[PDB]
Amino acid sequence: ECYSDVSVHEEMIADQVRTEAYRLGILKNWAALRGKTVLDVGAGTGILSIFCAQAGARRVYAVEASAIWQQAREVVRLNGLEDRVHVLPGPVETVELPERVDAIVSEWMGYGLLHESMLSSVLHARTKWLKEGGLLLPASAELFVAPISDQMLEWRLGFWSQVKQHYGVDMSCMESFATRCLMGHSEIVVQDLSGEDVLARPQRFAQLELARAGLEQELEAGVGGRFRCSCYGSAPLHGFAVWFQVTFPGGDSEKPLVLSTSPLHPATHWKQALLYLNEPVPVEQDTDISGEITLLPSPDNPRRLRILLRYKVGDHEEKTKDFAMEDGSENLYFQ
Amino acid sequence: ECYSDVSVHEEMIADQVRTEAYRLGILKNWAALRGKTVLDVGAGTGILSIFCAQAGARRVYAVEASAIWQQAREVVRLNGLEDRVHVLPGPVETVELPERVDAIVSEWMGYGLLHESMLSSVLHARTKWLKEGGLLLPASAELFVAPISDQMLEWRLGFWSQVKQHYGVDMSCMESFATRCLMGHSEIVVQDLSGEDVLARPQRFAQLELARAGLEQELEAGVGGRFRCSCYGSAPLHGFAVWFQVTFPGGDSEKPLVLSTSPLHPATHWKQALLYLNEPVPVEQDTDISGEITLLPSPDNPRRLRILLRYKVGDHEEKTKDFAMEDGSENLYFQ
Ligand SMILES: [Ca+2]
Ligand SMILES: [Ca+2]
Repeated sequence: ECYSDVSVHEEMIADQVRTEAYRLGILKNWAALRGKTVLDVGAGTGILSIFCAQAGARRVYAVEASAIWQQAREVVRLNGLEDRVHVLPGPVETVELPERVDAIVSEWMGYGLLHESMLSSVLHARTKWLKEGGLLLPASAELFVAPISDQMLEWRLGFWSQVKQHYGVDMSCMESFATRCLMGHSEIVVQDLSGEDVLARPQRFAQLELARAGLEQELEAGVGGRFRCSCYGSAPLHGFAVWFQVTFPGGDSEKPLVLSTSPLHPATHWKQALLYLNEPVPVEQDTDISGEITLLPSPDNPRRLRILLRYKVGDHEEKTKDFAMEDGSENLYFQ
Repeated sequence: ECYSDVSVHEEMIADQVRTEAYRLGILKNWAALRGKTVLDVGAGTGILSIFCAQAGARRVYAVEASAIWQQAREVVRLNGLEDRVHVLPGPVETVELPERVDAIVSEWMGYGLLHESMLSSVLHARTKWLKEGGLLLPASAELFVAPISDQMLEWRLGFWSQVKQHYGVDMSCMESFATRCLMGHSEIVVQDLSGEDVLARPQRFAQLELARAGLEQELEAGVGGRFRCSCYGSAPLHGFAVWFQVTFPGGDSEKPLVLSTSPLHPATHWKQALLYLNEPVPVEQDTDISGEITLLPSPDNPRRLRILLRYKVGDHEEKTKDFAMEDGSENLYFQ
């Protein structure tokens, strides 16, 4: 039977930004991996564990709790690596490896970075299995926020005011209703934007070094920060977009590899996480926007992402909106 | 609160094939509508009831059971037709009109024509409210089936055999798994195709004249027919596509207007209904394919579409596959 959704896995590998960033980021670290052992947390179809072997790792432990672990084992064997790469079913928290490892690799990032991510699992595996001084791939993550005028949203809202010119029936009254429906909710919306949509310079509001003491406690407390920016020009402000990048150490190239999900960079399967205001706000060149954004666990469920937004536009009063990912949203690691 | 999904309604009106076919089909029938009364079954946002008034109807009763009926009333008033077009909430089976009507107009077609359609409601309204000899817009529907080699599916299945050439990891073992996942189910798949995908001449297998005696009983019994065709050339056969057209009488133009959902015609929001075999079947030029297809009500739920397929490819034995629309599929009239 088909428990995993094959279409999620093909979208992962069809994401050439993601796949080549990992391939090259792993290869950059040849000197550290050469003849060493690796734990791949959440190995999926196995492609990253095989990249590690191809980068010269001696042994790779590919741990995967989903149904797809079976396919990973077949992929490993098909590439003649069954000797070197061992696929282990189940959560990393209770697997037993025969040895501690020199490195951990993982595709752990969720939508919004921290929705249904495997970061907690990576941190647990680091604590339990990673040797002193060991390597983490990627090693860090950064979080960004920017105000947006979503041109696609603008088009959908204004579309009702356009019906008269195409069919001779005025439907501009439908715009209020469309606004309430499309913006008057507190759901985090996963959608891809372009640079067209970015309304002011993006602001880094958090940085996470995976090896650093205290990170798991920070995750429970909330990952966030204040921000301030000035709008590029006149537009309807629709809200904010959140995205991330992760960085692979450069190894002997001394050039880190950055995998970005910015709308100013090539699209990826993570898209961006959109936080819409209840309705559009007109802004102008040099309109000031400040606030604070915090990524939080939900109370019911720590891997359900909550985002608490405080914002102030120009002279308006500061407002707050508390967002969360919907129950029925798209899945990556927990299908 | 937002009970209706505004995005379904914008997709309807953004379907320029659908919207202009109704606009023009209604206008073709000016002589029959001039000064007459109309019942619009499932009026939605109201655009079709307003088209009817613009085509010269004296009075239009716009009946709509969904939440959107409120917006339809505002649209009517905004166009200054509140005198002539009356919006009536609730199902047509229990509305009371002050008079029988000269015509019925309705956008009743569902996915696959008969998934979650309003045809039954249109037939009930005809019986109860349409005058002797009255007009139905559209007046008839035709059902088509064709064998397909879905190039998009072909690409997704073969993608795993392509990974080696892009990333140097052989993942061709994933193709079997992908096939079982994407084809080894009995779900009707709503997806848009192009003529590229059509593997033999399409075959009309049913025709429904809405005014004809016995239609509602035929719906309960199953709407279907046998078919036979010869493949255009060498391809993997993935299954069959079902689509429909409806026809508006021509009025004094003597040229009926056909609204088609064929993949050889401009795309529409109805797309096509795809019936995949459990795995691909190679065929060649002049490979014979015959069988029978029946659109049926589901036992649990008469507006849940079931499709019973019998087929024989070339010299292979005749096979059967019993499909139905998934609980979690997309909605049009019943949101
Ligand atoms: Ca989920
Ligand atoms: Ca449904």
